[PDB]
Amino acid sequence: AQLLAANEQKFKFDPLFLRLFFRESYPFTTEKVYLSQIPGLVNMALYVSPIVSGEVIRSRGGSTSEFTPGYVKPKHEVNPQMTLRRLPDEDPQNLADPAYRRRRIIMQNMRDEELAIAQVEEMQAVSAVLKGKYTMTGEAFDPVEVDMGRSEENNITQSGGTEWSKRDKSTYDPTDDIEAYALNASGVVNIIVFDPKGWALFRSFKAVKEKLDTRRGSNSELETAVKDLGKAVSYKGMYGDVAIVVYSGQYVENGVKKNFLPDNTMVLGNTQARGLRTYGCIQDADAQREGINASARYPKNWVTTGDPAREFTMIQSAPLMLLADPDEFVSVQLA
Amino acid sequence: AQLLAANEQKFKFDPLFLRLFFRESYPFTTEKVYLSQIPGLVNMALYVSPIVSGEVIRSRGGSTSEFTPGYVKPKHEVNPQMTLRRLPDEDPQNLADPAYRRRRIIMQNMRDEELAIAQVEEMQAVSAVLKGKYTMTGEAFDPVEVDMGRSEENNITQSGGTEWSKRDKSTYDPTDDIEAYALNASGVVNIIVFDPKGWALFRSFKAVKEKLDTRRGSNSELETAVKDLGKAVSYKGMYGDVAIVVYSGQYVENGVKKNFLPDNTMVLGNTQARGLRTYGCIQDADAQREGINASARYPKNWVTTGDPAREFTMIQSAPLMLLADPDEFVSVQLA
Amino acid sequence: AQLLAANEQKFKFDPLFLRLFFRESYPFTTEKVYLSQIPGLVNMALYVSPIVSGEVIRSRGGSTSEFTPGYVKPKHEVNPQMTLRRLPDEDPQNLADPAYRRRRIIMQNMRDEELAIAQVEEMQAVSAVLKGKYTMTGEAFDPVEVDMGRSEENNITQSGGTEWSKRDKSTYDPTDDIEAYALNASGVVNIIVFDPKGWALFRSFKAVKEKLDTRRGSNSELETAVKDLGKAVSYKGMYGDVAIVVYSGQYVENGVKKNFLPDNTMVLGNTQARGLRTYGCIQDADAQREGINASARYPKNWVTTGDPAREFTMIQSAPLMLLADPDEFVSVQLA
Amino acid sequence: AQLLAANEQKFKFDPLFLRLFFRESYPFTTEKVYLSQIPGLVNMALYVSPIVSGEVIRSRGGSTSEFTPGYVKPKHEVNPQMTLRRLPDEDPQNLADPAYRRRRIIMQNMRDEELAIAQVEEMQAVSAVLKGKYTMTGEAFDPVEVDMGRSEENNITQSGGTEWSKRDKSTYDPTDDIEAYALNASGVVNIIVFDPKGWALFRSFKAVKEKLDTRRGSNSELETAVKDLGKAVSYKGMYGDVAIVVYSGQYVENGVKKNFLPDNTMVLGNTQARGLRTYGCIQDADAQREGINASARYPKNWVTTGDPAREFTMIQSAPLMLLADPDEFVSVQLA
Repeated sequence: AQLLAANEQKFKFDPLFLRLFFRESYPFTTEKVYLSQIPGLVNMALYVSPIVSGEVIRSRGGSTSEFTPGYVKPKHEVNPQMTLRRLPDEDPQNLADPAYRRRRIIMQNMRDEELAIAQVEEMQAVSAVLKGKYTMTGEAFDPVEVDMGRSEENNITQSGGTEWSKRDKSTYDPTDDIEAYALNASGVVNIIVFDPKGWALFRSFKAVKEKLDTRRGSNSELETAVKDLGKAVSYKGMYGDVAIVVYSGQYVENGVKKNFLPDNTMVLGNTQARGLRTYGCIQDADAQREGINASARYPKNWVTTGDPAREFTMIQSAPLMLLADPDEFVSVQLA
Repeated sequence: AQLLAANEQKFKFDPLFLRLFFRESYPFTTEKVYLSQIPGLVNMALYVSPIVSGEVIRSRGGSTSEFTPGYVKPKHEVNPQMTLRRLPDEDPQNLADPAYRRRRIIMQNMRDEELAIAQVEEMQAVSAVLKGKYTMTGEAFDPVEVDMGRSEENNITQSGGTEWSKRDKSTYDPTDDIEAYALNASGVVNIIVFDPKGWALFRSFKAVKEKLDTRRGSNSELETAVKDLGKAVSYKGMYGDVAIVVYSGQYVENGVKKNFLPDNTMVLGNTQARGLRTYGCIQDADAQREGINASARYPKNWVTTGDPAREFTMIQSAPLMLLADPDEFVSVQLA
Repeated sequence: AQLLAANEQKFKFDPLFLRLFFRESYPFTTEKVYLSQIPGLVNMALYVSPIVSGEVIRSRGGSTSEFTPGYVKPKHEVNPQMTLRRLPDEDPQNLADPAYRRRRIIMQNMRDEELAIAQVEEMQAVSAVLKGKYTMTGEAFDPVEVDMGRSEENNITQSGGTEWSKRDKSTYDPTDDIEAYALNASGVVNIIVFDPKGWALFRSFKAVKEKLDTRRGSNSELETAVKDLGKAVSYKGMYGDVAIVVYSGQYVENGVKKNFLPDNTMVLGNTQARGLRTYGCIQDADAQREGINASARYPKNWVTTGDPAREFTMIQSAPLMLLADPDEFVSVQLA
Repeated sequence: AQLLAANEQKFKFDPLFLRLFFRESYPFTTEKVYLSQIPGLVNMALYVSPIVSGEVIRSRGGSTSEFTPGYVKPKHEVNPQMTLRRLPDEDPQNLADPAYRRRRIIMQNMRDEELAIAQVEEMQAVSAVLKGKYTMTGEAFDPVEVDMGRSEENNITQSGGTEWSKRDKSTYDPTDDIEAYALNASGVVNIIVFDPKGWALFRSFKAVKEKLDTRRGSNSELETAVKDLGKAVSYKGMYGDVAIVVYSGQYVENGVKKNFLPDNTMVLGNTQARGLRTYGCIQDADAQREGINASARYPKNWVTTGDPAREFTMIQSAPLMLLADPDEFVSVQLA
């Protein structure tokens, strides 16, 4: 089999949601997840007298600090009969050799599984911060639930009483509503991510159009993040002070492609949230043997024999995408 | 006779279907096509507990997996009498040289080849997503049928009771019908590309002409494909949760021109639908001598004697365009 | 006289009707034009057996292929007695040199004369696409008609029925007319070039002025060439998916300026429509000595004797501007 | 322990007040602070005939001097159970070394307290321009009052018969009121920074927005100073010759957050009001041995034994934020 040095990818293609909010990462050197080792938040400076005395600042993790990592393994085989993807500038001559055949099919595999698992971290992250509730299920795996701690005030539903659809599209101005929903944000909002369907009814108001900024985009280096993964990510401009973005992310279910977000559901928050990327240990003999259990991903390959006389490649991971303050976002359930 | 390295075209102008749905390309080293050897989709990551070895991710093959490749292979003469388009001020002195003249004309002939063989791919693709049913038959070749796997739910007719022509252009709203049609689409729908005439009656609906968003700065990099194929693709604007495109493309048979699409039709579809570009082996006696059996196209310069004492240039290929999920679209014929 | 190589102009300033639609040039070595010699159209494909050899495909499509090239030859004398535009700070004493001044005026004489033949090409193009016929008559030259093949269903007059004049400029939407004239286009329309006063009444329409996307630097790249020769061409901007421009240039007759277009006229065209820049031959024995019988423009310098005791400079060329499709554009007589 | 020179911070993160009002800094070489040692302001010329030497100008400044600064001092442990944040593209090979990990942890700590220290002089300035009174209290602190010399008209609250909340939200013009507030400013008013909840009331008047120039780019230098504080500060627009800022930064007490400003409050001043940044001696026996008694901050690292057997990192300073003219700002408590 190919050795562990066969990890030559160094590509950062996380679709817009591991990049805007959870920029950091905290691998663990323990099987569970403890918030005690999390640095947490800074505190005051505590006015005190001169050198007469002095006391130590000690940072707690709160009360609940136990979590179960979302450990998972995708498996692939290296059957040297699979049809190779017709990449451009690819000579069939140096493809006839089975040596290149194998080393390319294994790598194409490698990519498709981190793509799948990356879809998975994004799915769990959006599940966590879409309403503050979060869950962990799967066949051949015990069901697990996790409470982020979101306040009831940050899950407003538009359907109740005053919707957005049955108002006048020419006079009803949504600045009042967006400000009334951004006041209870525990922080000034600057990212106003929309959904492909919900954006239409929001933009339908003509009062929106004129005030909208569209001159090339003038927010920040966020444009660089947007134009890279521009397929499911669309950028319009400025709402006068804040960024207007529509996310149309997709994930592959058993056999159906499904949107990342429910249609008429909006997210409101900051561009600099504090989001956790905790990981569990790599519960296997070899990684412990090289002591690399504290990592995001683990590739490894072998040839197993006897009943399955075939060769297999694994990726192991254990995410628990987490947010420090669930209340720096509000979920608008539009209708 | 000129060598096999006379294939310098680098023209990537597939007309709107190989580039939007059929981004996935696959040659074979075998005569026929075997559906089992396509890697297929990648499922989510389905979760497993870290106590048991996981389940092997395998591409599940369908009931029918063996079809007949679409061998098509035209040629042309290279009589050094053909006129030349005047390249701008590249030393017209060499135009007198027949050696440079034939060398110039061969690229033009091969470009004619490429544009001619592009059309068979797109007429196969349009048949695929208009019916999921495909017939490849012609003179000096046996009839061939490919049943892609479409269901009847994706071929509903506007003539089934109430028709848009048999409605009111002023008060009736066709949107509800649009979501009704997209219901049995087996996934996300964001392109409902119309016919050149099939939209003129659609736009007559009053609700349409304000609900459509004709403003620029539209959905995504999608519109760049419009700037490439600017001869037959118009982008009418945004319809909310879906884009609107009108395609007036035409293919040219022996002497006359014909539209690709019927007069009143539309398709319920996704921009992420995966399309297969499988290519059969080059059944050329020479080709096997160089191990070039696996490719997309195949040129050759050759000299004929005795009865047709001229020399020719040849292009051979075998497109058998296929779709992963035929039922991802819904073909509504309008009335 | 001067060397024949003294032709250093290379400052192509074709007035937007040779750089928009007539990018393709086709000089001949035959004194007449043979339209069947131009490649033109080539048909789709055939389904052939992989074994039996396919038949050669020929290049037909043109039946009438005979026309008379547009020969014109202006000329000028070189007497060193004119008044010269004193360029900034280059000639302290060089103005005294007769040869230097002679070469300067010869260069200036050329720079002056190419404008005349540019005007001829421009009127050829506009006479082609404003009414679909062509007439070619000049004193000391025979009259001759050129038939493009334009159908009358591209020469609709707005006066027919209810024109824009007896129409509301605040409530009525002229777009309905726009598609009411764009259906018979044989290709997607994105050029709607207007006349100054013709667009003036068009601009009066309200629906235009809220739909007129005037924002500069549009996604269209035609304006990159527009600012070059902007002396007589404006750029209105976008009208959704289409590009609106106004042209108001004038050709100089023997003593005055004259607008190319009749006041109330407008056009419908596609951004990449194919137009022919075919040129006739140089029926000059002196030119034919060097085998320059196939060229674009031909200079000459030579000293006259006996009756007009002077020195002359010849510029001779035979443009016979043609189109791939005569009915592709639609010319509507505004009202 | 670590050397004192290990002070690799180089970060300028002053929260909107030390970076705009208190640019000048004046450390003290004595334990207490004497206000009378500020440089002060200078008279006109003392016009004099050029025959006799004049009197020497001496600037003293203020009368009261005997103030005493607060002596906060954060101290922290470096217990190597710290789960290090996984730096991107960092090799886990260095993760093995305890020394590298310890150095990383201490550098993370230094940032931790440098965020912990900025807040105290932040609300020092907040209290400075809120009423001009400054009370500093706390356990083991001997609370001290500080009188900056403010008048009462600098603290007018809108509490009369008519308030911004209980009048017309359409016809009332807030200008006359804002100049009524800014007339007694002892200078040109330039900053009208808002508390977001108060701004919610302010923007309710439309007469704001038909004159609100919220163009991107405040003055081309304010954004050069405020973009770094992307979490707490926001810039609205121009009210003509003046700027509008909304600040919602929060200082966190032992367990919860709290906003710096009182909710329905706003303040008026100028961008050039000079503010003192006086600091005091660092009463560290080591500091006297290294001659650094006069400084802003002081790092330290040492290894204790026996009772708290650990090793600790230490910071201590003496902030007594001051403004030259307390009356240069007026505080309106909105209602």
